[PDB]
Amino acid sequence: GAMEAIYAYEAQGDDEISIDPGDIITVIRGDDGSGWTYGECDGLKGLFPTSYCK
Repeated sequence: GAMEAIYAYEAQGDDEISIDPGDIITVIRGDDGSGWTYGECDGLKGLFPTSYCK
């Protein structure tokens, strides 16, 4: 499955990825209640905030 970024996020840690509006992000591990999804966009992989996407 995938998510589309609707807000920008700037990573704050080596395990996070920056996303920009319009990014299509493939979900690897969905949100487990933490507010973070683990996924990949054009091979960039890491955690990003679920609520910044749809």
